[PDB]
Amino acid sequence: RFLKVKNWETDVVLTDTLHLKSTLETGCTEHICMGSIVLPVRTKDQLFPLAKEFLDQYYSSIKRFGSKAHMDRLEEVNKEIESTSTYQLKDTELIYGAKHAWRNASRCVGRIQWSKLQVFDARDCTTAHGMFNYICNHVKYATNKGNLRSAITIFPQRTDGKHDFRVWNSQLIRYAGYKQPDGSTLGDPANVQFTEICIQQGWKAPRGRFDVLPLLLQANGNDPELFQIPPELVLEVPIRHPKFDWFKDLGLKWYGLPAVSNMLLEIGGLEFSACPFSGWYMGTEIGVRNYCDNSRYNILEEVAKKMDLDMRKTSSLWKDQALVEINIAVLYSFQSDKVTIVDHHSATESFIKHMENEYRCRGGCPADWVWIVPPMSGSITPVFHQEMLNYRLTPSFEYQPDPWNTHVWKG
Amino acid sequence: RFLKVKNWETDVVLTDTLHLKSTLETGCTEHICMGSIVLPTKDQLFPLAKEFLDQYYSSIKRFGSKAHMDRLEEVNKEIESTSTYQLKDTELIYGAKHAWRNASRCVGRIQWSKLQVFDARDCTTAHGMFNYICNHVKYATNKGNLRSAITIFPQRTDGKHDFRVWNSQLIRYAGYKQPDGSTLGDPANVQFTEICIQQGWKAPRGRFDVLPLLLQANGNDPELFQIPPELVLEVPIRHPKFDWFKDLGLKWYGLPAVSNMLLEIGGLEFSACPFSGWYMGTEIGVRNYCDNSRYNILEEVAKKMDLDMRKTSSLWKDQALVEINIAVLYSFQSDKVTIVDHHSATESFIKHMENEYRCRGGCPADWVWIVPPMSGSITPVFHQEMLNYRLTPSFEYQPDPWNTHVW
Ligand code: HEM
Ligand code: HEM
Ligand SMILES: CNCc1cccc(OCc2ccc3ccc(N)nc3c2)c1
Ligand SMILES: CNCc1cccc(OCc2ccc3ccc(N)nc3c2)c1
Ligand SMILES: C[C@H](O)[C@H](O)[C@H]1CNc2nc(N)[nH]c(=O)c2N1
Ligand SMILES: C[C@H](O)[C@H](O)[C@H]1CNc2nc(N)[nH]c(=O)c2N1
Ligand SMILES: [Zn+2]
Repeated sequence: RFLKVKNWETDVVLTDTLHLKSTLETGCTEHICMGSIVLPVRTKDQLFPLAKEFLDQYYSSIKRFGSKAHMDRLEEVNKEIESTSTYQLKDTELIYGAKHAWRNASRCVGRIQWSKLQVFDARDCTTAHGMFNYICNHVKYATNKGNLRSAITIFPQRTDGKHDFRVWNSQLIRYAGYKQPDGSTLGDPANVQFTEICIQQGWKAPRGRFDVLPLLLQANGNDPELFQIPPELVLEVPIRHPKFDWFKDLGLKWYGLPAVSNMLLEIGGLEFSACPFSGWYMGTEIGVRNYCDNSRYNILEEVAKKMDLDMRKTSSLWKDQALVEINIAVLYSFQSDKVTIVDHHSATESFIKHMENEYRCRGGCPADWVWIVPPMSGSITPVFHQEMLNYRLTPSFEYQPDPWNTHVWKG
Repeated sequence: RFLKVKNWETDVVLTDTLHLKSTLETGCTEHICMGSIVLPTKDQLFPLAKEFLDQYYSSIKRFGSKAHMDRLEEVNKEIESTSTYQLKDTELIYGAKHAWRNASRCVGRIQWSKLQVFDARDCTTAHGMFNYICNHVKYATNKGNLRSAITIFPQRTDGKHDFRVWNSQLIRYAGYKQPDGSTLGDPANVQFTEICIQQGWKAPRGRFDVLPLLLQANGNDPELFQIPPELVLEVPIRHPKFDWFKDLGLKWYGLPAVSNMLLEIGGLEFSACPFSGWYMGTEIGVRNYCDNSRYNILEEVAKKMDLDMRKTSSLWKDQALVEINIAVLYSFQSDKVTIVDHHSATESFIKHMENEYRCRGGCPADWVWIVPPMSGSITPVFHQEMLNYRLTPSFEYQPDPWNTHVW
């Protein structure tokens, strides 16, 4: 069964055959669409077919489907599963898996880069200190003095779910958030809960507006431990505006390396609960969401005052105006410091090309319109006018519950 | 089976039971979501009638009453007899208001109950239709103090006697393809502008020519009619800081009056039911003016502002897009023509959502359409989880008449 998507700006029609290889559920039914819903210990019983499907995929990709190497590998995995209840991926399979998980991430606009991913195998890691070391190396390699390089570090896979490796931080580098007695928030409100945990775990908080959070690291199902990323490894960028000289006085900065660390990587049925990965920022992530979301730094007001906009009526579009200047400032600051960033026009334009290439070479490209379209200026980017089809392929990146809600404390 | 939606800005969680009433299909499946896809007999009829009458009589607190049962009996008999049936005025008004109430893509639904319904089911000719439409336009315009309205033409019989308004809106600008390769006026209307000419229209070949009406009564061939200019309220577009803006020669009409949809009530089909409300600023400034496949004026506006259009990263398009949208709102408000900005409208919709969750058990909503085409995440709807599902009465898309007309 074939499915067509239409770009309403170009009338380019594309045909999806890849959605047929999809197994996992969407949340949607014939009677309801959950397209805008944010989020809608395993036995041998289901493991081998999941392993087999992955290995069929891998061996097709390397043009060896049906080969003796293919068959022997299938046999070998089967035996290891029934003997040990799990299996180990080869390095080749791991690398292939991680890249394909990124390729399959329907909410990621940056996927044109998917084949250039540096995979760090951390499956020999055993302790939190070991995790700290690997992560430091990840940060140094990925940052590369501002010339950012996509990377992922993969810690050991889940066994019984009682020995999980987890990075408790949602991103490797994030700023602290502190709730004040007067109800106000100092720093990043998104991080208040996590900041509190760190403080409780013994972190001495400087209590500033931009304190880089410590790493909270869990190895082998043990209680997490605190570590401080060496500051010389944390690249930051002062935010100024090219024409507005007062903008620097807002005292804003951001870190250069977006490195998501709370997701779960699924490959051939194996679960990698600690797999921190990094790319580089699209400007709007910082300039629209991180600064201008009301539940975040929320600086639209102060920026608007300083611009002397008519803030009396919303129909002056003072919010829109201030939002653009902040986003201009973010891009300017990063470019000026030679730190890799991409604007939402460039990234969406690249995504469309990538998407079309994926349709031709792969039979489709699953894409979540709700997340692909940038959070400002939607319809003046070409993704807005692009019909997309959303469905789930493995290998994949999945959400997982926050470890503090599930963890069994050792003491 | 009882579904929750969360607002991630406020943590407010609403619970949806209304979705369980849904009948029609979304296009999505368990394996694939089609949320961003633009277009996904007597025995059929009586359950459809029943369902509607059931909800109508429940709405007036007379569910399971003599009046209810009688009407059910009467309609059942009339279906058995006539192979169709007619709505009571009360049912017609209720049905139309609820079609709007159910329009999951409409951000303006907080106004749903205040719809003026014009029953035009006595209409027999295109001239008649023209008269009715002129009355609608005049009433809804109200000298700039716009009032929502719908005019309902006779329901489908055997699909050979269809009433249709061939225009997609009662008021739209013509589009012409030049030999020069470009396009003058509105590119979206190039084909319809052609069919007007093919049918006998005399285009002024301008840039903002109000298109004539193309009216089809009783399945007959469509006829042309020129809306009295005095009934077409237009707004010259000027910027409250940039005096050069007026030299762009831009204007827009005050009355958005969608005329190409199909109204379904109780299984009955109204192929001709033009309706109108008032504009959200972005509809004109973002989509109509700055869409590449539309007036596409971003380039020229940017130049006039002397922005560094060398690199996308200067965000010059974004800057121009804002000012353009400032100007649209400024012009309408100055001329006292009703308009709403995307902030006010989205805020209103959140309140309406909460009202509906509170008083109806939910509110079908298509995030992809509700979130405005600029400044998305600084409007409250962006952070609002929504559930999309189809309820009846409803407005539906329908094929363009020319692709279908048995001439
Ligand atoms: C290299 C430059 C990259 C750019 C510019 C980019 C861009 C983005 C953006 C803007 C989002 C939406 C984030 C949000 O609004 O919350 C996103 C989501 C996502 N990205 Fe990428 N990305 C890049 C690299 C990567 C890499 C290297 C990976 C993994 C190896 C990845 C995997 C994902 C996943 C799984 C999501 C969905 C997150 C979720 O479900 O909440 N991306 N990306
Ligand atoms: C009174 C003020 C109103 C406002 C501000 C408003 C706003 C909007 C907007 C912005 C859209 C998106 C349209 C687009 O991007 O093309 C829309 C769609 C829609 N509106 Fe409303 N509207 C109003 C009144 C009405 C009325 C009176 C009706 C019917 C009686 C209606 C029915 C619909 C329907 C069916 C759609 C979806 C059409 C489609 O699927 O393309 N609206 N509305
Ligand atoms: C539930 N949504 C919030 C949430 C929770 C957990 C991870 C996450 O990731 C967003 C994300 C993921 C990967 C990215 C890679 C690069 C980049 N510039 N941004 C990126 C942003 C987002
Ligand atoms: C599918 N998009 C094109 C298309 C086809 C058919 C109807 C339609 O109408 C959109 C629409 C409908 C009703 C509206 C009422 C008020 C308003 N300001 N805009 C409105 C916009 C739009
Ligand atoms: C409710 C809604 O689904 C939610 O706010 C989503 C919308 N689209 C998004 N898109 C991106 N890229 N990132 C996000 O966090 C969100 N949030
Ligand atoms: C491809 C995509 O579905 C298309 O551009 C949609 C997206 N959202 C929209 N939203 C509104 N309000 N109006 C539209 O015409 C569209 N078009
Ligand atoms: Zn869906």
